[PDB]
Amino acid sequence: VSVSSGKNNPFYFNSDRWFRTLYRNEWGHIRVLQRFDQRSKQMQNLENYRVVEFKSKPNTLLLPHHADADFLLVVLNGTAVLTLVNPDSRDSYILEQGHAQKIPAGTTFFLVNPDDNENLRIIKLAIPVNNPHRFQDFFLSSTEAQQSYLRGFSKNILEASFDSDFKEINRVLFGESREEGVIVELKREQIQELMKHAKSSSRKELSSQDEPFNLRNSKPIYSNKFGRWYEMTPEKNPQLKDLDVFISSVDMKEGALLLPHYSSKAIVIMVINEGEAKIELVGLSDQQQQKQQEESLEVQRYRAELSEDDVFVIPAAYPVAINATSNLNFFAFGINAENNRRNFLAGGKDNVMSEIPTEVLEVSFPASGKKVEKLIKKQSESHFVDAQPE
Amino acid sequence: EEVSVSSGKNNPFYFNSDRWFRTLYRNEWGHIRVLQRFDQRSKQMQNLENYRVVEFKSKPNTLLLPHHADADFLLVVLNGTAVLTLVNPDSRDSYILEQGHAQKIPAGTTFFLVNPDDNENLRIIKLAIPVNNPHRFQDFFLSSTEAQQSYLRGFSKNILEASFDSDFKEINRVLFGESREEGVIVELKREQIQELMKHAKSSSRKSSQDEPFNLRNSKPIYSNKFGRWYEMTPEKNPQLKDLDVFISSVDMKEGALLLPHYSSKAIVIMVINEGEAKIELVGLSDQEESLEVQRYRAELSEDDVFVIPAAYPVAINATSNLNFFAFGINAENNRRNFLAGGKDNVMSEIPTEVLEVSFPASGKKVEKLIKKQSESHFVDAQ
Amino acid sequence: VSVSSGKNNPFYFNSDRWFRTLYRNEWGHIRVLQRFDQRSKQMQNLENYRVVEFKSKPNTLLLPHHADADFLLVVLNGTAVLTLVNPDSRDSYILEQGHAQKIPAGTTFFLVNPDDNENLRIIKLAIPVNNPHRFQDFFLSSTEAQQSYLRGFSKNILEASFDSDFKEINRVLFGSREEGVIVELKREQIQELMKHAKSSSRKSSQDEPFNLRNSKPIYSNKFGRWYEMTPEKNPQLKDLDVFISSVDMKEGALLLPHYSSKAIVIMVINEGEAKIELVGLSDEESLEVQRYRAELSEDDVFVIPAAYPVAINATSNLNFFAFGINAENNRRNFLAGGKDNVMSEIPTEVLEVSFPASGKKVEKLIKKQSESHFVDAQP
Ligand SMILES: [Ca+2]
Ligand SMILES: [Ca+2]
Ligand SMILES: [Ca+2]
Ligand SMILES: [Ca+2]
Repeated sequence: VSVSSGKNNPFYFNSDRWFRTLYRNEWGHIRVLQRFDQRSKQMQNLENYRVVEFKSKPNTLLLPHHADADFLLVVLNGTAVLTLVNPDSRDSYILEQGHAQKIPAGTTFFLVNPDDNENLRIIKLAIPVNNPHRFQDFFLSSTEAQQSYLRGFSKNILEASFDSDFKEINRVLFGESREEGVIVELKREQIQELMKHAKSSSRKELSSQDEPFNLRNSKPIYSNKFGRWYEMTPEKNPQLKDLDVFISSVDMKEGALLLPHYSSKAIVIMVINEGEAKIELVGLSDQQQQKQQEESLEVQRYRAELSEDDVFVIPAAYPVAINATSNLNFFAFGINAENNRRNFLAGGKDNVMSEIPTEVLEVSFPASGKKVEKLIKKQSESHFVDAQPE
Repeated sequence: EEVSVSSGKNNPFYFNSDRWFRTLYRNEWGHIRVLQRFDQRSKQMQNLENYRVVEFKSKPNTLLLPHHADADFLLVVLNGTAVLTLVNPDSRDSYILEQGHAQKIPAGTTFFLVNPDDNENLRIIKLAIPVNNPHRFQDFFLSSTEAQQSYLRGFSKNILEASFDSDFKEINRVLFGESREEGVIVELKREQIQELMKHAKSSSRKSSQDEPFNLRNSKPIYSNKFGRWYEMTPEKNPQLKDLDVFISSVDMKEGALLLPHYSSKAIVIMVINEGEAKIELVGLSDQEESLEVQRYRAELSEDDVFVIPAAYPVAINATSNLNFFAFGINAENNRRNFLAGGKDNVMSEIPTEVLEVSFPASGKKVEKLIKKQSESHFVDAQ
Repeated sequence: VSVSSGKNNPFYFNSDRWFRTLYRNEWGHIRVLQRFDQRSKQMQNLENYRVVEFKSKPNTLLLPHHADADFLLVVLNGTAVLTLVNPDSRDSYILEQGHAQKIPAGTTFFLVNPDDNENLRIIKLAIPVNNPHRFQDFFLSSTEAQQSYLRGFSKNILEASFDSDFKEINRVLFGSREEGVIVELKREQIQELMKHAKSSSRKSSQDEPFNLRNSKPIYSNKFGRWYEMTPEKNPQLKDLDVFISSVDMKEGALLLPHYSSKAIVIMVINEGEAKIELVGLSDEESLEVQRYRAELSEDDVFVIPAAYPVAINATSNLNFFAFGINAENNRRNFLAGGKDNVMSEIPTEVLEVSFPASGKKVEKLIKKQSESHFVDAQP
């Protein structure tokens, strides 16, 4: 009580405990995070959002498929070549680390990790269309791990559609063996035959509801010797505006502390790219269970040690702080993002406490307003400060 | 390797008209039926929970009495002709809606509907979006008949006397009836029908949120010897944009096959206007999971409803001349992806190198097969 | 003729029974109405809305805090100084009776009743962000009634954050602190907090408070007056898709039977008493007219589902306020009277078959009432 951690902290999603494997072989894997809403009523409004983590070895290819869900794809580490196959055309995009791209629901696509000696790590925000809680991947490919969805149609339908005998269709499309799974390893020669065509990093990508964007290609919103914060919002990008989601990429050096702060209205889903950190989230809980009886809220403390691939949810308005125990970088999706205001609770810049008039501070706290202000102005830095460990 | 097959009553996406419709009202002049809730039959249709489907049918020279509902309506005339009159607080507007024409009736709008034809029945399908309870709506009839009391009767005598500035005896005799019609659908004399056509606005030209529209009044998006597809999207109509819904009207001749395809993001609710057809919908099952392909099939007939979840491949074989209508939910920017033929075929956009590893045969042999069918959209079912 | 009244009327919320106390001391109280959706499926779409009532004595201050919910604040009685504290600025506004203002979710704010003698009464529509059904107030202050949320952080985090040893942090911020979240201030302190506040100006701002009565009433006669502001006239209202109504009625006046086409209405009695009659349908699908009646008094809340006919008889001079949810293009259809009467727009031939009497007779009855919207109804 008063201090929840582990399974007692519903906002912490340990990567080795809360991810479900959709597919996995020796060339990579796809895992989906368990539902947010099933763990806490305080995440009920994240019910139509799922998080997917993808990782593949060098020279790999995720076979063509589409899903009944909108995807906001982000490359955490490595390089990827995303190809959107449309009914009458196709577009390839080279997505370097930090780049993101929206993939409308039902868009057939495939992507490759063109790197010869580096893995590819991607995180995707998924918004299911048919059932708000779950989506399904439809693979067109026919492998030992799955049958092409085309096999879903009867012989008569297939023959008339392809204008050929089923024996042939079956031999060519369903089965000259076939691949093991949806993730296959290609040779350098196979890559260039279509990769060298893809579109590399664009200029000011944040201007097309179809072109990928790099939130790192912008002036950090916060930046000092302890950390830097890059962020792209609905106000800055079309794809983001449609999803009403903002994206953040935060770098923090060992021993840095991201000061206590809260987002006014955005619900934040963060993922550790690399590094380790200690996080503290502050919530409230009513100890009075008799509805028609006076409420009685007590401060609740939710903590966790975050590591690579871990996911943590910061409900809107909940104060939070992060102490980087090693060089760190985390990414975050801000849901209900439009006009979000990040309120810091210490330091110089963006400190909402410093905007409170002296007289109000005086009655709000034990000490005089003068003394409260003296304490407030003690910290010389803003946003990120020295965690002063040991 | 034979995929699992679910047919007829085992197919949650198929709604046989004689099994899944609940009668809201019926008499010798017509009937109103509401379809069973989508979300209750499958979690894969959970996002259709805010949508109800209503089928209305009435005999020649009939009138559906004035009423309003706590639901937005997208009314479509499948067969026959209708005169829809929207009564507002300060005015009224009558519109002639011929077969294929549609019109949105904002929630709470008092209205009445007439089948002005002397011989043809009127068949209508309506998409309903409830306001108070997301799952259901209620019709508030202002009329007083043997089948129902006016909602005005819900007020007390004193309130009514003060409101109408009349003794209750007069209010009662005039509006409640302490002779009244049998039900909410009545037969009018041919002479009365004409007495209500003088202000009926006939079909016009091309984009108002008030007046009705005709989706079949544009070049079909797909058209050939085997069939044609008419479609109006939210991008082409404000009423449709407000609802984020598109409407389709498809004609297919006997023996025609609507090629395997899927809608990228739209959830489709189709209804058979006339004719018969076989349909196959492809879904999937549930390391942790090995998504297996399932075939949801059914024999479709008049008035039947079938739901095609977004992104699920589907194909239709018309066994007799056929026409069906469809409502596309979550319509904005929907992309129809065909899986065969020489037009809109997403498979023909996949580079050979990818095909090479995506299927057993070589990329060369896959392309060969893909180009075999030179026809597009609709082909001979052979 | 089944009538569901008082305690059995799910749409009626007696203020003396359905409000839960969130905070209360000798200086004021904050109460939240129980959830609408748990009372009836007919109010299921009101599940993302909560109603809060606030009352405080003269010269009082509601301490700095924020909530994970959008608030649409309305001053029913008195005057308030609302100060919104942002990350890098603050804005203070004077809100007189009848004025309203939206407080975006998570905005830290404090509220003062600057009057030296009068109390302050406010009602707020709340739209929760994390749990659609409930929100929580995060008080930054440290009082006997609640500790600052800053105390939720570990000593090491607070020490590094403020660059001070915990001893001093604790004595300054946590620890003589006030008893509760509503405190009485000295007249001198109150004056300092109101002198720089922006007074009520003229005419449509994204942040500025607005007065729904600073416009011509949409309905007005000897017996009643109705002011209304729609999303089509104010950006804050447009963002919420909510309209706000404020109507005055003389004792004995009757607001004629009518219905809102698509808006779900949540009304709150400001002052006075009235008898309300709501008409529903208790459910082929043989529907039956259901009568929902109630005697309303100050602070009571009553919900009128969209499209449901309703009538209100004032039994004393009365004023009520109302929030209209799903407001865009709502059309209020009256069922009697000389204006906005939907019945008067139905053709004779249709009336002829819709009712027992002849069309001309029905029409005769319809035009009997010369008054519009409000009429005198005294027994
Ligand atoms: Ca003090
Ligand atoms: Ca006729
Ligand atoms: Ca092959
Ligand atoms: Ca009659």
